[PDB]
Amino acid sequence: MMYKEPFGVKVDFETGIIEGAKKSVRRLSDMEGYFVDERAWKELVEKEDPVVYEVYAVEQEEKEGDLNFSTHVIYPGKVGKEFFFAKGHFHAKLDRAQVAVALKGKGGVLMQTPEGDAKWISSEPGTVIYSPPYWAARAVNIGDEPFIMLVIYPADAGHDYGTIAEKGFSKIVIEENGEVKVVDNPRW
Amino acid sequence: MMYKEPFGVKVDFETGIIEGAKKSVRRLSDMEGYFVDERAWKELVEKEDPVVYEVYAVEQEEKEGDLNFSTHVIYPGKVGKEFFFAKGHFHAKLDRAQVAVALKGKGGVLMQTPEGDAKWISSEPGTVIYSPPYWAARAVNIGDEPFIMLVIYPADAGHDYGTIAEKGFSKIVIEENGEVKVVDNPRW
Repeated sequence: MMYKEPFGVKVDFETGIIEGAKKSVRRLSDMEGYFVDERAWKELVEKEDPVVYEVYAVEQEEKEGDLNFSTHVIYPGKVGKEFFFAKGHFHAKLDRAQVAVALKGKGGVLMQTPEGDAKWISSEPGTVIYSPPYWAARAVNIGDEPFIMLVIYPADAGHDYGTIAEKGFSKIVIEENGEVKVVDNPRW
Repeated sequence: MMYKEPFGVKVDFETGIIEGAKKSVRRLSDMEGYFVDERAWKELVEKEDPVVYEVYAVEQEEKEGDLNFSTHVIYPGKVGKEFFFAKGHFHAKLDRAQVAVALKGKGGVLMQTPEGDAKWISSEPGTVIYSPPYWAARAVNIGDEPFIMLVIYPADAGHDYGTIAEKGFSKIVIEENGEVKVVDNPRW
């Protein structure tokens, strides 16, 4: 009683690349307003404009019950004290969850509710993170190598980047004197 | 605007174990009628009754949009010529898909539509297999070590084991003289 063809694809656990996937590259210049230290942001864009992260997505038509998957490859770096991260988004159908599996590197996921309650969970390779319905997720790279996650999410979840674009997350992930810290975002 | 708490859990890529997960163990005796060679089945049950596979499942309430995940650990072995495999099931809400990621070992996924059209896709570690809406999936271990997959599926998909329990899959995965073959199931 069905129809779509099953397929397999290789995921390179070392680079995060999925051949034939929709590839999205976001440089620091693509993330204006995302980091707390705007002066440090401007300076890094001017000097280098580094790739912050790549997404390789395998997506289906937006149909209830179906599933998408992608890799998030967060490159290592900081803007001032603040580690490189994915932009983060809510789902357009808010009550969709997502599951993320760490494949490589040192990092974690910062998650937030629509009211701004945040929670950080670290993820060494092998760790699976459950981001429940109504939460937005942001992978963060706290190490010196690429941090790579495999993310599975419902095909009808959609994306809402705008809320995060304007308000950010209520907590930030920084390093000071070798101490990785999750602290209140000053701009809240 | 929400509520469930995010969590992370470790998955041991070598054993497939998830601590605190719902653990299901199925021995050969639990799989009567699943293998083509009933005499070889009886003999192996009598001599040893080996564990065929384990599932470690992290499941949510059955709610649209939410997600479950589990590991399938298929132990190595054969019943006559036929490799050890998971039972296989359709989803109770048929149009739910699933995504499986190979973590360890040598194996693949055999999939079938409600009309019995089957497709085999091998999966070395690193391979992601997409089982579309309406398909039933069965992981098969074609090697000499445990074959382990991480499977993500919708929390409201449900399980329908009965169809497969009575009819099986239209193809079987066997080895003859060192040749791994996917052939027609004689009993169809």
